[PDB]
Amino acid sequence: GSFVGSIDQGTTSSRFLIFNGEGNPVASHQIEFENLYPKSGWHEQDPYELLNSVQQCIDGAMHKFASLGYSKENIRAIGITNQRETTVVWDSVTGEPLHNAIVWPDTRTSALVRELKARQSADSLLELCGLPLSTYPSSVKLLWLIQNVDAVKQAYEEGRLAFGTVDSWLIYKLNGGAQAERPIHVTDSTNASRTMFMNLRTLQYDDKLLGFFGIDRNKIKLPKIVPSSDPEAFGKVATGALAGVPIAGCLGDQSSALVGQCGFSPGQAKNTYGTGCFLLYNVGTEPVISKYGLLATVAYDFGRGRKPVYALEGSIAVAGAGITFLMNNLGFAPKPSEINALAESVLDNGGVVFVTAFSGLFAPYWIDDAKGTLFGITQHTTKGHIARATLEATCYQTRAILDAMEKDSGHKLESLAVDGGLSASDLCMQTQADISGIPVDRPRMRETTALGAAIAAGLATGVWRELDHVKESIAGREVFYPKMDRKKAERLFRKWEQAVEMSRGWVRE
Amino acid sequence: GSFVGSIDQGTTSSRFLIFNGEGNPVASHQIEFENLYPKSGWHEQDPYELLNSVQQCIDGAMHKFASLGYSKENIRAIGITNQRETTVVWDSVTGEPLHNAIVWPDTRTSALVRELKARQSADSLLELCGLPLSTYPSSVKLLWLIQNVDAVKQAYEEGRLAFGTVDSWLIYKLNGGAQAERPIHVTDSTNASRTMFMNLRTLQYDDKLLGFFGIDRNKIKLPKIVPSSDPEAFGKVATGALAGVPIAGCLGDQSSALVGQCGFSPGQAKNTYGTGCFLLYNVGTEPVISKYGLLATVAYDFGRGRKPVYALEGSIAVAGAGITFLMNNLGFAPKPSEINALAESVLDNGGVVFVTAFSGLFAPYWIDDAKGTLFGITQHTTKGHIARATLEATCYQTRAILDAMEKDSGHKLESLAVDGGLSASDLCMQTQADISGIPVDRPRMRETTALGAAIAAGLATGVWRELDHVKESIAGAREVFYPKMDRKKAERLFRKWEQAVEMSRGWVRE
Repeated sequence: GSFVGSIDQGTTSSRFLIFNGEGNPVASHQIEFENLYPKSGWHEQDPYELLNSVQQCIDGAMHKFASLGYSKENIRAIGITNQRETTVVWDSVTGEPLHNAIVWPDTRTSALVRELKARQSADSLLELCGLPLSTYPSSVKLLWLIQNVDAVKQAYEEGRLAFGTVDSWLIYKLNGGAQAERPIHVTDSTNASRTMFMNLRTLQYDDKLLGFFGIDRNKIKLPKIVPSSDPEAFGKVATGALAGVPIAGCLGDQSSALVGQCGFSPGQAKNTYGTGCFLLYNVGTEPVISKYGLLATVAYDFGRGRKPVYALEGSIAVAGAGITFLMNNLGFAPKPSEINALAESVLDNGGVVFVTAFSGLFAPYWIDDAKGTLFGITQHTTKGHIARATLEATCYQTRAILDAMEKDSGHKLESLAVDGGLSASDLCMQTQADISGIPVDRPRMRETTALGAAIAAGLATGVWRELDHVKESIAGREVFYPKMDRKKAERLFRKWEQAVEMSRGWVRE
Repeated sequence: GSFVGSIDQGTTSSRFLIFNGEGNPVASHQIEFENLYPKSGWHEQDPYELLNSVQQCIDGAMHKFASLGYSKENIRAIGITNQRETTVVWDSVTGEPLHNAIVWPDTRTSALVRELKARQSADSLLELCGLPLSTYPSSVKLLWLIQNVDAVKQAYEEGRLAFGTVDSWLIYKLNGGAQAERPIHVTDSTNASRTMFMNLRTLQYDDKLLGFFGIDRNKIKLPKIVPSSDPEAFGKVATGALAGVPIAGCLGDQSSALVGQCGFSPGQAKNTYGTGCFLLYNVGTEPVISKYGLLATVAYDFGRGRKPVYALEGSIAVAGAGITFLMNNLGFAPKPSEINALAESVLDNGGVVFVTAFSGLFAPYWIDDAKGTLFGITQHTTKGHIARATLEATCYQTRAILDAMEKDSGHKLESLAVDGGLSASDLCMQTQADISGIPVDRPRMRETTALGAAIAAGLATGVWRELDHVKESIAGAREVFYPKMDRKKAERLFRKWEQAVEMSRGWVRE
């Protein structure tokens, strides 16, 4: 086959895309599924809601694939990319879930996180797995379920509990789950580096990480850790429109976006804009443990005599959310297109600085007692100035994270690719280039995340032979270049840093 | 004669009102006049623009007075109240102005005040006149004119330069000016305490004050300082619809407001809401020199048989301006009415605090390197919350100033009366009561400033015999807002305000 498919299983969305050898999607289908919020801070999904949405997107895309004269014979393989950390538990014997998936934003584990941080050896986990303790990793979600949901506890104690991130669950069921010969219970190194069970350097489950959380290896069934690109580890789709088509790629969704942007060299970074931001920074074959609260994770692992590549990761809470705040909360304008117009309406920020720390500031500032704080207001401040400061806020924090990634890794920032929500704003992307002093590359093929999984599967099956082949095949309103004098750029950043400094201490108990 | 007229000459508008014995206006007329802004920071008025606007208001109001069947035969006297500091210079022989009036917000004296602040003896001015050096007092404006307007240079050196605040210019001209027999060149104690020429304790021109600025008393003609209520010192209207009616009252406008609210006892205070705020605090018969940058001024001086009364004054730059900012700059709503509505749409400030320091903060903070700074924003913050915070900002600053006046004077806060612009917001004033822990009196008759000058003229001429007669006559939407909030919540919200203020200083760099 000449085409490659890509399952993109998201937090709010599932979709299937079929790419050609030049990385362009020829057929696609997207479905918004149900998310469940039982309590405040609780976030759950029916595991079958994830699967069935994927399956319908597969069917939907292949009907339009048929309308252009192709069949599953034309697809050489498919890759999977998925929301990370989201924790799924099922019965190893039946393959049926024992509880709804706990989605990555779920906060029901705070108390447990507090307890675990006080435990002995909690100091050592960052160095082992790349991540600190928080509500996010799958380790604490799974531990919570074992201690609070009893169908899970007894499954565990009886040796029939299976754990999986959403990739593992989808691969397991798409291969036929329990009912099938050679059942596939696997996860790729990227997804696996998000749990806190995997030694980041060896890419193997570590007994000291598993021991810290109290999960017994020979009682629970963990997914075998395999490369993100492999022609046989992931099995094949058992039934349906893709019956018999191999799965050959598997990547956590943020890693997939880095791959889709061809960020294959150290110093190459990406930012995905949504309600917030996820930033990843290729740091090469050698892992880096951050000194500024960045996450150390696997960028991609392509097996074939390939040394796995690592990344540093940072996040921003308020990006697109800031635009939503200007539209709905303040009534500046009803659509984001017009917020950008307001920002372009004025020459500069009018001295305005908006520290958008709605829920505090994360890496590298780590300021939890700040709230949204707007500086520089006068009688002559207008909506346009505030709109600019809102866009500038994300670029300032983006630079702050990229700068921290530079000092941690010692690899000079070489490029920044962007995709999703705010990346469409020409003004803010230009501002990012100006502030950071680096070109901002924005592809007009907008399905970068899905493209990453296609590349992984395509490499496993020879659609592309090397990453150099990938970049030039994919290569064949796209790049913003620094145009601001660097003195003005440093001035603007220093008053950002200052606004931040004055924002700390606002929330007193 | 049983009615009393009032000339209210303001910064943008003049007005003439006729009050009855109970303090209600029976006829009124207002005219917006022309203000000139030649340079950035320069504010001028044609002195005849203010005189004729007054004359037109008099004509307009008297026609309405005639519609009710009355004439000047029914008006016992009139009083004047005026924008303060606004400086007028005219020629002593001809009575015509030698330059445009420099109005109080004018900033052309920045340089001159910078040098004067560096002159030795400058440290002594506040203790003598109650004011510090700044762009506002008449002293720096007059000195500037003599040093930069050669027509006034020559008039001074020729001994034919006359100086006057707006009150003295109007009284002078309404009496006949140069041509009249018994020409009147006077100013009341309040307007005179805004000059920096007057010793505040003696209410006499002081040679040390005049000497500091280089003004020679035997070469310029200074207006004779007279009481704010006097049956003869102000003369009479020479011409027109009120020909022959005596002038018997004269008060600086913010002093007039305090009088109109009947703030005659120590601890009684008033706030006048406009684009900003003007607060005066009655401190009794002996002046108080502030330790918090407040101004020591004459509250009112009702002449023979009465000891002059003094006051502490503070100001807030942004009050109604904050509501304008929400409507025009942010598009929250097109009318002030509906900004209140949004603020009432929410239960509280949502954790929001708006340090409305667009031009820094004045008394008691004195922070020049802050700007407008909004705190406590989240995804759940709404226009209503920010509206509340904007109203609350004026209440927090109002309390801050009243707190300073208490510590300066040692007189417990007894009363707070309110008038003008933002005082119409039921929510803003209820909040003021909550934050300050005292009832807030809001009169239904909303021409409080003009009534102050009527009271002075009425007292001078026996329309009212004593100040308790005044209080009794006058006190005879809502009127009074009482504290509803628990004291602890009020202190918590103030300390949050103080915190926000403290975190906004240092924004501007130099």
